[PDB]
Amino acid sequence: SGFRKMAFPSGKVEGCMVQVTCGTTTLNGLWLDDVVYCPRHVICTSEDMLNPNYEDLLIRKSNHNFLVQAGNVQLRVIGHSMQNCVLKLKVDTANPKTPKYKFVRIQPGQTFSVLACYNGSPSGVYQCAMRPNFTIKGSFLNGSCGSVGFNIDYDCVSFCYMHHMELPTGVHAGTDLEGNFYGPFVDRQTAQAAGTDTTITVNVLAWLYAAVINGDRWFLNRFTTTLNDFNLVAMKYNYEPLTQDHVDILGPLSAQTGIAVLDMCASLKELLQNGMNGRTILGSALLEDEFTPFDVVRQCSGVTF
Amino acid sequence: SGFRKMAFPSGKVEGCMVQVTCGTTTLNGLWLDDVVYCPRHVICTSEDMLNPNYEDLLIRKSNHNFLVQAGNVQLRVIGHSMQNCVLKLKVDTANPKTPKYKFVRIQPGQTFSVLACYNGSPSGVYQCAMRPNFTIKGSFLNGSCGSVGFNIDYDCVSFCYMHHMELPTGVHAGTDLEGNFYGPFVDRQTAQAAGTDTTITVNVLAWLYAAVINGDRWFLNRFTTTLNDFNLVAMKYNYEPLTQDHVDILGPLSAQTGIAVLDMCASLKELLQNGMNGRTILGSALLEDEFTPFDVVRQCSGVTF
Ligand SMILES: CNC(=O)CN1Cc2ccc(Cl)cc2[C@@]2(CCN(c3cncc4c3CCCC4)C2=O)C1
Ligand SMILES: CNC(=O)CN1Cc2ccc(Cl)cc2[C@@]2(CCN(c3cncc4c3CCCC4)C2=O)C1
Ligand SMILES: [Cl-]
Repeated sequence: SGFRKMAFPSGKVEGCMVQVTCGTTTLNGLWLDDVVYCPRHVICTSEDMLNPNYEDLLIRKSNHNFLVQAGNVQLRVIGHSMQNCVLKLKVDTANPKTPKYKFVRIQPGQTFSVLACYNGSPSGVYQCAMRPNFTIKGSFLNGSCGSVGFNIDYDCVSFCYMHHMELPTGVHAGTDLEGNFYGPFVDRQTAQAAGTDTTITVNVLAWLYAAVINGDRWFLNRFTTTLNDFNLVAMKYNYEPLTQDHVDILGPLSAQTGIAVLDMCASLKELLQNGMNGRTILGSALLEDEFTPFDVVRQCSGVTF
Repeated sequence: SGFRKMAFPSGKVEGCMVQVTCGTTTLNGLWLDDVVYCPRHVICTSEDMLNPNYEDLLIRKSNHNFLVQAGNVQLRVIGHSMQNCVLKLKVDTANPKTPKYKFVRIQPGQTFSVLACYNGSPSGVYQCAMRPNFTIKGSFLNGSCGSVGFNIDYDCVSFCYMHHMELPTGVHAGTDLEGNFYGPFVDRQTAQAAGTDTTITVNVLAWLYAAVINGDRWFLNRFTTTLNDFNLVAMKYNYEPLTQDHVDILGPLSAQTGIAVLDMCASLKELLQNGMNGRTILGSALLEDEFTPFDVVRQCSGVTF
């Protein structure tokens, strides 16, 4: 029993974290085989950030202008190239701790673990989700850029996020490991803001199924709803539309508990229209949306890595 | 910016997890140097739990009755002894991945990271606190026994918890790494139950200081309180008594924000009386008590917004 926001074991990623320093800027890099991946803004000063021409800033740099430190060992940069908003530093040493890995681009609603780093040294691990507005609600201070997000499937690390910046509301924006931003953000000091966010409906439903699995059943009722009527209600509370794909994905949880997806949608409709009335679900007074259907199944089954 | 329940990077602990098998029982062990530490109930059957005589069950076992597996390698047991509720298995191989470590017994209110494991393989990492009633609100299924709790201040791992059991309310009980239980719990299937739990007051105060540091003051008021009057109010809400030690410990957070401890106590009294009135503090609609003053200082910016 129990239900916690659980992150993946971070060891396979800790062995890839390095410090990258170019000029007066210092941030984190991901060292996989003989390449170190880091945000391209490592080549920028504060004034450059206002309107940077990255290709022009990069051409003026040599390999010895980049200082890469892995623990207390200095790695030698022997090549450099840019791919979208990510700088790729070719180093003379392959990482002996390189795990089996893939670079994957995630969709909004999907969760991942973040290994927060400062000066190439990991400080903490936490779980979060890609919001519908493509921002993440992370915990990052200055020096955290280059921190990565990932998931694990058996022995393989799927790197999905690299930290680049913080928006005015305190939320975070970054890229996949190919340097493509999530959301309409650009890597420069210009007016940028998170769009209006919505609640990840399929994730709230998965967390309601987790509450039922753990013994919390007060919100269940005799009623059902159509998918269209549920979406008409959800749209009014800034909840994401629930699709037939979402109902299919909730199937295993609908089978383990004996509660149909539309049966559970009628419970969420009542919670949206009445609130919790002084009660909690899994120790929370808010409807939680940062656990996917897969996270619920994995935590209520004991999947190992 | 941001504030998350953050766990320590688990890599140093992942390299110590092994599988211990005795007869038909299989659980987790912690391999440090040439010793594997695991719960002594690994030598018990389900019937043995009603009234186990551990000394009598242990004397009938030889070294080769214990199967220790580290990854896909079988370790050889060359000695066994019992220390309180833990079994210590002397193995012929020292763990080459043994980190710098200490065994520390924690007090109620203190937090730690848990690396949940099944069959010697880590599955997830989450943060939690030793409750005032000496239980933890973990997430553990059958096969998780022997999973450990730890802190990693500097490069040293301080092991503080080993998982042994789940109580009727779904909370968890275990020992320090010397085999001494936290709480009046026994590794016997008795009518033991978790005592009435209370809120960790010093931790709620620390989290209110974190909210102020992150730029939020809506909950503050122009009032102050004596320590005794605050405790008379707090105990009516099942909050732990706040001691002068707790006041001293909150000093740095009080200095960084300019808000006196007894003035933050007055905001807490008012929040208990009024609720949040549709507002949240650091993304939560409940008063959070699983962040110590030390965790807030570790995570938050040294500069108040
Ligand atoms: C909040 N941002 C700023 O004050 C200026 N920022 C311009 C800027 C412009 C484009 C890009 Cl791609 C990055 C950046 C910076 C680089 C570092 N960074 C950042 C990242 N994570 C967390 C925190 C920060 C800044 C201090 C608060 C915590 C940014 O957003 C800095
Ligand atoms: C709920 N308790 C039981 O079913 C019987 N349990 C008596 C018992 C009595 C004393 C001791 Cl020290 C151990 C134990 C067991 C050993 C394993 N275990 C356990 C541990 N963590 C999580 C979960 C469990 C059981 C299934 C639910 C998840 C226990 O409590 C077994
Ligand atoms: Cl302590």
